[PDB]
Amino acid sequence: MSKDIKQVIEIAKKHNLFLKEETIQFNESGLDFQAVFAQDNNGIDWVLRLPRREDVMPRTKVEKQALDLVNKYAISFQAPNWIIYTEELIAYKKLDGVPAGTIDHNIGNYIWEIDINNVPELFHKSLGRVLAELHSIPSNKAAALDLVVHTPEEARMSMKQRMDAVRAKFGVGENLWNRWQAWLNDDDMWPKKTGLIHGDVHAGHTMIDKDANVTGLIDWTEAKVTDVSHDFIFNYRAFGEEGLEALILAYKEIGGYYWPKMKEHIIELNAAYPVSIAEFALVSGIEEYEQMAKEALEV
Ligand SMILES: CC[C@H]1OC(=O)[C@H](C)[C@@H](O[C@H]2C[C@@](C)(OC)[C@@H](O)[C@H](C)O2)[C@H](C)[C@@H](O[C@@H]2O[C@H](C)C[C@H](N(C)C)[C@H]2O)[C@](C)(O)C[C@@H](C)C(=O)[C@H](C)[C@@H](O)[C@]1(C)O
Ligand SMILES: [Ca+2]
Repeated sequence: MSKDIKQVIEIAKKHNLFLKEETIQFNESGLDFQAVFAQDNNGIDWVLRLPRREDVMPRTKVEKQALDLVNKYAISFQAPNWIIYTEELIAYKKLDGVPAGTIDHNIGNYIWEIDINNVPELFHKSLGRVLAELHSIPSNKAAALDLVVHTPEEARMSMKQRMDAVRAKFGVGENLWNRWQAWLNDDDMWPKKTGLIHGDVHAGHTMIDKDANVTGLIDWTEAKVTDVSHDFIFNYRAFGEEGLEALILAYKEIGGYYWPKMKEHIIELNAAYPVSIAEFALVSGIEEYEQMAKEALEV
């Protein structure tokens, strides 16, 4: 730990980031990297990723391309800007604010920084602005993007394929499968546009100020150009229909792509949540996710 602190200091030093030793904090980490918070010698807070795996550049290429787009175009919110980006260290200045909530992974619950029983309307207004700006970034103007890019029909066929693959692996309850298929087959419910999405929008990744304005988004690994609807699912799951409606309203009124069955579509996408849990179970090998998936698939 003194060894680990000493190592952090040394790695940062080699990238000309000079840290106050007493401020170094090691955070909950997965297998890709160790997450660290530290303050530099000018009093500025930083976020570091210490790599735990080889091939950092290929594995971070998509996330970095997404961040490059957001930093190039977006002004209504902050995103990580990897001023230090090498195989040995990724580091960026910490975004302002705090997460709206963080997941306690043992009860399976958010620890909220807002009042869940009286959600500030500015959360929805600000997130609506943020998402409308994000989703209208002209990703097509990049010369060489490696993000997944879907047309509207490609986004629908992607879901169709993902569902078939989960069914083949785990099975799916009959009623749930029929619901998914009815959704896939309802032409008019599907969006007729796609856009650049964050892909992991939830309270842990939405940085808020003291008034619950969303001022920043972190953790862009799931970014891609596809159905914008994924970025609305958190509002529904956390806040119910009221929170979903408030976000849709804010988004629509500031100019975001809106279609008549948008709410209905997002609710059907929410019903397809088990697809994501099943995929995560398969790729992570974490038994608890396999169990959660099988329960959610109604098998
Ligand atoms: C309401 C309260 C619940 O929160 C959600 O429903 C939100 C809104 C999910 O996002 C929703 C919405 C959405 C879009 O992600 C933001 C979607 O992809 C996922 C599947 O479900 C989250 C965050 C999911 O995480 C995401 O799961 C992905 C499989 C990978 C992703 N990430 C590491 C790449 C990761 O953040 C996931 C699975 O529910 C986390 C596990 C821990 C839970 O089961 C916990 C206990 C949740 O049930 C919850 C706290 O109770
Ligand atoms: Ca209330």
